[PDB]
Amino acid sequence: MDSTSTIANKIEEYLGAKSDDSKIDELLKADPSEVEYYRSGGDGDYLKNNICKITVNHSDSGKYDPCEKKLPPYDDNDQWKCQQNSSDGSGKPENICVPPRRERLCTYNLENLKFDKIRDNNAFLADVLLTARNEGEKIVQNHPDTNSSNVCNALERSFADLADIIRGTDQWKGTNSNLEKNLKQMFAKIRENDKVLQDKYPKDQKYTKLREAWWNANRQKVWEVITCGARSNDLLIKRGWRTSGKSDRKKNFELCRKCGHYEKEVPTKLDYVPQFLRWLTEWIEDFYREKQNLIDDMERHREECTREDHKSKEGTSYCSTCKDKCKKYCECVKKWKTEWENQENKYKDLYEQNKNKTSQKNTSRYDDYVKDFFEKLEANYSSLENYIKGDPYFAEYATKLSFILNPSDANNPSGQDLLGILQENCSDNKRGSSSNDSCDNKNQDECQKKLEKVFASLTNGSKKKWIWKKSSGNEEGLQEEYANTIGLPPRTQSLYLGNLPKLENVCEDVKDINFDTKEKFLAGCLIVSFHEGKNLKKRYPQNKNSGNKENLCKALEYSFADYGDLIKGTSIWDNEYTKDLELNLQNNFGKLFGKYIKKNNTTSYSSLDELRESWWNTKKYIWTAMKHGAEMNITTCNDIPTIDLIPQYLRFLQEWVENFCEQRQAKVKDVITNCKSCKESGNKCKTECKTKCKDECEKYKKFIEACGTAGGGIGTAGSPWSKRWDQIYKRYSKHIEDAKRNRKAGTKNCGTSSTTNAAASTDENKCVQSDIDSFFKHLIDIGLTTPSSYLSNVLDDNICGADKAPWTTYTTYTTTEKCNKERDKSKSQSSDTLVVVNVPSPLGNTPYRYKYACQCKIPTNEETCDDRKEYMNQWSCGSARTMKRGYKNDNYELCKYNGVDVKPTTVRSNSSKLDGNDVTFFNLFEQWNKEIQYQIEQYMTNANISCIDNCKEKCKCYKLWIEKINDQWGKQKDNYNKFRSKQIYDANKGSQNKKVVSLSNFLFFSCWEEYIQKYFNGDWSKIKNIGSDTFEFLIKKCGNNSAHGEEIFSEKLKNAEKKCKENESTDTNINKSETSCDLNATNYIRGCQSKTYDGKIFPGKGGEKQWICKDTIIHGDTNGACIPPRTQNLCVGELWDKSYGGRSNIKNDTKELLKEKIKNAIHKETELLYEYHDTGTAIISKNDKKGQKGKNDPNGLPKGFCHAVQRSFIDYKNMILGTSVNIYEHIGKLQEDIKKIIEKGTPQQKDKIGGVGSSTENVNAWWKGIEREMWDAVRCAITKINKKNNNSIFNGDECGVSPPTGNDEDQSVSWFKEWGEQFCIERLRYEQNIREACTINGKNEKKCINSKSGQGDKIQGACKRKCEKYKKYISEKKQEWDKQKTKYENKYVGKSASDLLKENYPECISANFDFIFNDNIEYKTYYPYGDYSSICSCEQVKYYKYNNAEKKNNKSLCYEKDNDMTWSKKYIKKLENGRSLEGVYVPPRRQQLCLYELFPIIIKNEEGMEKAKEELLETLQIVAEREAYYLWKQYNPTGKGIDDANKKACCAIRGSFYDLEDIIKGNDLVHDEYTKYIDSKLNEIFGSSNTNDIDTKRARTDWWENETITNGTDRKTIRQLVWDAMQSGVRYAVEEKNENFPLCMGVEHIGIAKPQFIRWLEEWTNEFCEKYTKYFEDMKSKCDPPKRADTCGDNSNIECKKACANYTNWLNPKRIEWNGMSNYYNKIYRKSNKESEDGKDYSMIMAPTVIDYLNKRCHGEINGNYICCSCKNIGAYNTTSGTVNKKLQKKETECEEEKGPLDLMNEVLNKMDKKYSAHKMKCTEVYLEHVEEQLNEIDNAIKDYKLYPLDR
Repeated sequence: MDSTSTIANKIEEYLGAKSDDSKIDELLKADPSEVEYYRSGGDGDYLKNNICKITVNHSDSGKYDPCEKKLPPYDDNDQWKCQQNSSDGSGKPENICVPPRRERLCTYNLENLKFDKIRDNNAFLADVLLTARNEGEKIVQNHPDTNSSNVCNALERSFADLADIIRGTDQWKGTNSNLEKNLKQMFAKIRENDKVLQDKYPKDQKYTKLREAWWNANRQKVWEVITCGARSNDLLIKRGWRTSGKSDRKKNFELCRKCGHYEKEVPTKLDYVPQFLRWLTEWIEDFYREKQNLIDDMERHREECTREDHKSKEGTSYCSTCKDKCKKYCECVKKWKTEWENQENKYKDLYEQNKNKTSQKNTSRYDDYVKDFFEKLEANYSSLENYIKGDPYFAEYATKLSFILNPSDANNPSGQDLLGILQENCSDNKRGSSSNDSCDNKNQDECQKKLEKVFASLTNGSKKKWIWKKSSGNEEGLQEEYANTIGLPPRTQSLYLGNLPKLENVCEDVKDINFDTKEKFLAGCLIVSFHEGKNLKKRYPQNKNSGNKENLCKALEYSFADYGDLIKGTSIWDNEYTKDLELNLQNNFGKLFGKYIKKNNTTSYSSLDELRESWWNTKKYIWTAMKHGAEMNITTCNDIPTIDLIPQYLRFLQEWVENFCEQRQAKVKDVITNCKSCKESGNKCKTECKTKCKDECEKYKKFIEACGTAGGGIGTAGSPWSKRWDQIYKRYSKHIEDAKRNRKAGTKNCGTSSTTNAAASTDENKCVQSDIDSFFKHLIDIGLTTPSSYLSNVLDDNICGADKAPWTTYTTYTTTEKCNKERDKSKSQSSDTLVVVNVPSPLGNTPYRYKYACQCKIPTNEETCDDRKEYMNQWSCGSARTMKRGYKNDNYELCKYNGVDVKPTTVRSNSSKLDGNDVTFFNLFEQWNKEIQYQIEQYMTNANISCIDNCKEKCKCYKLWIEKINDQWGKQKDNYNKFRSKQIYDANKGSQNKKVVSLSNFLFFSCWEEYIQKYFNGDWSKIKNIGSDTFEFLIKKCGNNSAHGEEIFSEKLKNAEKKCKENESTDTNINKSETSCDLNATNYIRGCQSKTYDGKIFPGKGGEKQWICKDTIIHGDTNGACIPPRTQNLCVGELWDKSYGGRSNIKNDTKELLKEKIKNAIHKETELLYEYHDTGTAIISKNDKKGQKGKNDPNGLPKGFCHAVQRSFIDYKNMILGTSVNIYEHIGKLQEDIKKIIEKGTPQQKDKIGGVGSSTENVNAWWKGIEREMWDAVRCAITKINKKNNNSIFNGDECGVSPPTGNDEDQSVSWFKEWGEQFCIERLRYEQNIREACTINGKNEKKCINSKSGQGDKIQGACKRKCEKYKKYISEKKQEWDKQKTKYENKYVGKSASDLLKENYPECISANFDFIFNDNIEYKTYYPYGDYSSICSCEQVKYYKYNNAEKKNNKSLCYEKDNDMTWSKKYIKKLENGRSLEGVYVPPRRQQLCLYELFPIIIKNEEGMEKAKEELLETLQIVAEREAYYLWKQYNPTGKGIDDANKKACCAIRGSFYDLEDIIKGNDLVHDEYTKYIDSKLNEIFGSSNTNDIDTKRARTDWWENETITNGTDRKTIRQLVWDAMQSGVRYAVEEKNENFPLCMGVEHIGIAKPQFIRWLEEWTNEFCEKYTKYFEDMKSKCDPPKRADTCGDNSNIECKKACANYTNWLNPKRIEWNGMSNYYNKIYRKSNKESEDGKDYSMIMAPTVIDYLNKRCHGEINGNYICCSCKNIGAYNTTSGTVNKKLQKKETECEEEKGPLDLMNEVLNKMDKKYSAHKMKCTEVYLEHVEEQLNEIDNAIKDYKLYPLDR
């Protein structure tokens, strides 16, 4: 044993392992993890995520694969002249017989491997990976053999060839020789530069000895790369003996006889032998195997005798015809056999030179490694291990040699084809099943025959725990891809066939091979099926069933499907018998049915797997045998179950969930029976338990939370239900992701944003491909994206338990970790280790609704609100969300926020200033002020809308937190009272700071600062305090001057009303007396006989009035809105008159006279409006262009009198009161005559009291309550007018009992609304005219509006007459509208003109005011006719490529992207099925996204479908190009950083691309003025609206994704076209800047789009991190004390003020935004389409908390692709992992891990982290000084705004 050598077979693994001698191989192994492989489109992260999916995109695309030899395919085959010749030197026609041994490798097209920049191991191994992947694909996919036990040997041969190429030992080398010397020299020169990292001290550099170490170091990587493409049925290592072998060794892992693909270690140790000798197997073994196959396979028996009938052809005639007509002309083809059997023996005939050591006629290259065979094989003993004798397979072809004699006998005797198609419908659910399913195949060739119903025959001859364990490494388990994922059922591991190592052991009576024919094989399979049925009959009945068969039928179905998967080879689980039964099955199915395997290159069978799948699809006989086997039979309960087509993982999931549900029902029945209070769970709180019902709840909790042994039921393995469910969810989401990223599937209808696919393969209409990926793809688009939804769909109903606990919902609780093992000792590891929050679907520790019904007592009204989560909890210790800690004393009541611990440490403080706890109180209080103001504003408007639809949740979850927030405001004001009391010392010292300024004053500052921050771009712009005329609203919102901020909360809490109430209500009273109005003879009114302001009534036209805009001489400056023509022609009655200048007819009378005058005036004007709208003479009344007869409103009576009478009432009201802009007849005299002449001395008496003083402020406040006396008259008139025209049969009503609405207080807004409605109606009429003009002059001859060139197809009068009037109308209306929108926005603030107009009138939905009245000269140039330019300007919009006379500058353009916009929650979609309140925020980049080009085409293509798609595609491409160009212009030149700017710009462009894709697919979360109409019209176009909404969305998604456009350049989908357009825009920007094209954005493949909310969240996180870093660095550079003192330093205490103010102002709204984002995430994560709040799925989100998800995403460094966010030292301190290691004290490190200090996200927003705690005091005091100064400024500003009473 002392003569051990180093040959590395089985014993040199631990003794001879000298590879890892020094720390060099660890860095020598190649890890291709560098981002952006060249500029062709490679990426490191894609390769790291999966090594098996490497493509040619890692270098120049489409032009790399070995052996660039240009042999053209379809003219010749096997024609080469390369090697040598002697007589025909011109070429090499035929001088050597090259075998097809290596010529069949992936060696055909485009080995253009010459490019440079390959410098390191990352770039070095890329070509090796490409070669390995390509050779594996070529050797596996199209393999002419019958898929026998030779694919492993073929892959081994390919790997040996690759190893020889790398080592250079290969002898037959072609064009790769130039690289081989290049690798030996260039890659030597580029790898020897790092002399520090390598120990090449011996001369010279040890090139070979270092490259061999490099290859040994990366031995594994190339192994899994080359084996990536192989199928799981490889079954490597030829030794197939059952659980043993001729070379018995120790137990290491499950190498028997599989698990090499996932082994992560080399299985083939035969490559470590000296490779010089290793190369003999290439010559001999391949010929041996091929000849052994040739001699035996084509034996076609003697069935071609042509006895029954004469046959012209026999299929194979080898001896019957040819050898009878002649002797050997057709059979004597074996001549290559003294190199095989007559050319064989040129291998081992070198024994002539005996005893042969030193070779003198060879080369000297250190041949000591090959000197072994000098004596080892010639004249030495051959007594060694079994690797030479016994282990190799040398006699397996019926060998009967008698080379040895053994007289002793002490051993006992041993003891062309059809291919049908089917569309059987799977029903994997019990609900309505709104969709269907399908399958394929069926053979009708591989079967029994006929004459079914064969029965009888008999007498042919305890793992009961779920193996949820790692992969089968020793005896049992699952597959490597399925390890610890789903768990193996006991029935599945105890099924009969899985226990049989070979199929030939089916029958005990016969003990030899019996499967030689198809029927013979099927007979054994049927025997196995019958045995399984009998075994299940023995097992299940009759203990778990009450005489029925549902359990028995379920077990038979599951076992039937498991047999199907096992015989198909798609089994996901393994035992000791499996992987040998599979090998025997494959050997049988290769020996039998081998002829049908012909379709290797294109009915026949493509491969062996499809053949086996087809055989199994011939399953009715097997199912009938299984069914008849046990007791099911016939005449007791009588089709084929569809359970088998469902994937085995899903079947295992359903079985495990059914087991868990049965156990849960057993454990919850007692809980339901007992936990009732007296007879129901909710009743009496006292003695809720009858005696001790808590024991049942304790049992349930123990069952749920056990570790599999402390009370838990059968199932799992030492792990909780929660852990097992999490593993299941992870595996299921991985399957969903793989299906979505798959390329091949059947016919489906994609309708999800997170989907991409090019081709869908199927042969039948509306059929899925029946594969696992296709089945998961079909699972997608009907929901079912999560296990919760899938199980909710497939489960029966009440099997989950007596309590209805649907799997869709999620219930959260808190629990202690398993008590068997304590993490890192006990009593000091952490607090959360004992308390961890869990959130599964109804796996909670309580039976769903009995969270509070259990453990006695009933849920209080306070905690029911928390359960409903309608009003979330934010603060803890005395709050807007319940609970309080006190105490009523001096110090100190603080409103602590949830989840963050308040730190009262006063060590941060200094002397003579505020205390640390007071500063923390101030910060907490200002945050509380902001958040509570926001929440009151949000929740004050909801009211839940009733009815429809205690009285809802306004008694609970409302009117409770109102009182409790009143209490919280009282607490906060009491605490601030103590805070302000600190002026006993500092008030005189710092007069006048008040130490500090009072609470009401601070609230005033807070609201003013809130206004300034939004409307003046930051609080730092408070110097620009000129608010123009927005003060009135602002002083209304903030109170007149200071010392009234307390009143702000007083009002904001006293207005918590207007609902509940309710009460009953008081409705309904009666109308107001009295009708009368029968005196139609109202005399004549000199004012107006007819309001002919919109022309005259037919007959006769003319006299149209015009909108009196501002700057009119009669109204002075007129800063208000325009005067309506109806108001201009208003029927004043007998009050005002003309012909005498200003005449007041009613001058000496009282108001008693004018009620009759106003009454008959409104009567006549209303009766005219009833006639002014029947004839359509009013602009508001007239709709479309036919008139009011052909086109009429639906509401029973002409549209435009209810609004007209409302406007008349409003303008009469302001006529009495005094309008903002007096109209025409100087209304005021009425406003100073019955308090002067007709407003004169009424009702206040003229008798003065006191005297001159206190006499001029008691008279001017009376006329506000006298205006109500006219609405009754209006009601009487409007009811009376409709009731004379009884000529047609109808009653007098506008649209039924519907009355005119109220809220008639607003007047200028009413005028604006009237103007907007009239403008929209006129625009619709003009649009109809333009469409008519575009349809006319265009006939069947395809004429185009009579256009000639000219300068293209321009209009010259056909539709120009119709469109120029529209153009001038838009011009004048823009003139009127830019002067009204500004006034309305300044008056109301926060309400845009469009968001006011659109909802009040349906006709405004088609108008985008921003685009129509865009203020841009480029807009005027490119859109001469406004939004209808595309209809009129018919130039056939056409997106031009990057080159060949591009037209971008001459094309339509927009403005540059804004850089400092704020996140806004406006324009969020209003989801149907209300109370779906989204808390999301639109990114600035998305809300500034330019899509203005779409809108004209969107308007144009309303009619004329099948033409919209081309125009839409073109405009989308040009928009994407311009968007990429402007985003690059916004990002890249702002700092010329080569990497940061480029990567940030590319990430932003990818985000914009994904947002555009979501807009197209309809998954966008924003409905602004643009995208709302874009989505509406896209829905109208796609599907033509004749389908449903889901169908429309699916059509849109399919159109975006599939290859829809037919182009002459390959088959590029619309998504690819848009990405290419964005790339072209980036190229334009780069060329303009004269830079280099970015390394990223060169990717042709764009990844799967994450959900829009998640992308927005990641963008928000990245922006927040960058802004936080910038602002904190500014603060640390400025607010930190100077190095040369402060008083005498370079600072003036001003730049620190600026930095602190900027930081606080930026951080204040970010907390609210993050709170909203987290609130939405906590309700959206881990949800599918059917359960998420929105329709889109979120199954890819696997993270309990948003912070954890961000840590999983933001931990790394941004690269430009996929990774779009990063965090550096945010929050905590400038140090990342790692500082302290837990290994040195107690294993292991359990964080785990922090992954960047992003967990401080919640704490930093409360200004509580250490980084801000360093500068909190100075920032706070500076903020307070700023507060005082700006109150001074604002008060002075208001006093100056008073202005008027000073001088003239």
